[PDB]
Amino acid sequence: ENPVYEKKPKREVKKKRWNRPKMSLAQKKDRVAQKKASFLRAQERAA
RNA sequence: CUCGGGGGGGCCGGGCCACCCCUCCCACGGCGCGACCGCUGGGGCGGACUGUCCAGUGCGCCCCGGGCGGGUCGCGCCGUC
Repeated sequence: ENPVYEKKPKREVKKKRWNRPKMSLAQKKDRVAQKKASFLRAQERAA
């Protein structure tokens, strides 16, 4: 009788982000620097 | 002027270049200033994350400021047989 499809009406939604974005080169570079400082810092404490 | 023959100066008008002042535009090059794009320390807020010391790194919006680069445009000045 009526096979047509009435598309569900789109609604504007609050812009929300549900997953992390890629870490930047600077952040990835700093993290290595922080990790290296932490490793030696621990080694000095042990001694 | 020289022996009718021979050698010369010419005839008055216009505009142009050299002389002296300014003066319009264009092109090229240089110096100085401004507007817009436009390469890239701070401050405020929001957030996401990182580090086996509380410290640190991006991202978003906005407000600055520096180094000082170029591109477009607008000027002022200087140079050009």
